[PDB]
Amino acid sequence: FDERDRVQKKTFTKWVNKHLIKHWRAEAQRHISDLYEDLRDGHNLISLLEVLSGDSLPREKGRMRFHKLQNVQIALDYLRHRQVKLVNIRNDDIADGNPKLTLGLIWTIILHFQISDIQVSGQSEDMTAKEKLLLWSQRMVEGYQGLRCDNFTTSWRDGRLFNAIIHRHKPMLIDMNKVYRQTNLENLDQAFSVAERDLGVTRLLDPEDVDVPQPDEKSIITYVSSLYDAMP
Amino acid sequence: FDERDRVQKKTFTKWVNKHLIKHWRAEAQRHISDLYEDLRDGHNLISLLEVLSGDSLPREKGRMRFHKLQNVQIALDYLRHRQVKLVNIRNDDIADGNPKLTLGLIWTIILHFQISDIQVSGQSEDMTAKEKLLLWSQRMVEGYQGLRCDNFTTSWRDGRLFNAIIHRHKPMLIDMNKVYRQTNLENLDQAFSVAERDLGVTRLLDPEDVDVPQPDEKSIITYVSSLYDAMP
Repeated sequence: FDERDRVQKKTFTKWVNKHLIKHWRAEAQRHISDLYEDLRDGHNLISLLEVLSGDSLPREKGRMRFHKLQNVQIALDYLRHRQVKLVNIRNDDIADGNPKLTLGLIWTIILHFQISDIQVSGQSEDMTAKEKLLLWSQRMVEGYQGLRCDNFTTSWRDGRLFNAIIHRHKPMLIDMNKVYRQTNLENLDQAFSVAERDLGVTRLLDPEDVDVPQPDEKSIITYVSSLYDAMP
Repeated sequence: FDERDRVQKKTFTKWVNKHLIKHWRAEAQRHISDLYEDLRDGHNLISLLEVLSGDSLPREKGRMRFHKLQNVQIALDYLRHRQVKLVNIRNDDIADGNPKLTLGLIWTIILHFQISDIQVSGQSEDMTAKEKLLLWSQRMVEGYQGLRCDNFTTSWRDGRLFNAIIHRHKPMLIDMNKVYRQTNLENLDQAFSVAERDLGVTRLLDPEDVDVPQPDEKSIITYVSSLYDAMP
């Protein structure tokens, strides 16, 4: 048991749910309760992809295993036709609720549709999307006294970076002096509540899951990438 | 002027020189004095590729510009023929001694022949070569108290990671308690000396070029990759 897999699942669940409610068809606006059950018939996975891309996709409405395997295949074929690299995931794995491969698939979707469009001044061309986001993060908190961004895990635990990023962007929203004397939990909660109320950024993370010696990397990157998106 | 470019040139020169002396024809066992002069005629570049690949390659012996440009074309064609992504390099650039494009070429060679070989359990497959090497480095230093590997620059500055990677494989060679007590210069000297004496790892880096606020990334990745090769 690694608690980061729990956090990751929660974060991806909130991410998927944020998208499904934006669907234009009212019957597609569903809510994931358990990420390892509610994608098994492929319907929410096809809906997710319709919202992220703006395309319509075909789907089967029958209820046998054959229909679920096919809905999943439609989704994975869609992704393949957009040159996403899906390796070692087959339709049965998703239809059957395999935890690790379901998490792998959603990460693949987040990476392809949200993270891999990032553009930062000072970009090398051999830089990875992750590297570009870390560079963006480092540039955003450059003026600020105690602060370093070394990674997407431990650097973020104390909530100061999240606050500093939002401050840089709109100094009105954040009292930095106060950040320097508040606890981790207070700083995290303050940054997440401001980002949601004032920037439109869905709360993907709970402070209790970030204030931990080894936070889940993909969850942090997903949230940080969602802040980047909220800044013109 | 960025001092890292000086370090990178020095690192790459030592890396090229370590290979040229392993050529099977004695006449090809040459020594690079200045990397921006001594590849211009193409002979050393063809020899390097011969030793890294095991293949014999054609070569021109004349001394006009025509011969130099052709020797260089033979090398770059060989590389294209092996599906190496060269972009923005011609003939002329290497024959004229272009510093940036000469460094870029050698980096492309190091990356294709030495670094892209890495394998460690629990890779993704969307994972880049550098990401695999970083994962390896993170794993190798997991048991060690206050050590973290976040990148291939500032994490390596103090010499502790080099000393830990070696201790993990040969615990008798280094005293980790002395490591936490020493200066960066001592730690780096000791790790590179031990690596060379007992593990056959050529010293590509001098301590004073690593113990700096911003170490050259490609130089460190080159050396770390050399450490990986000298393990089981």
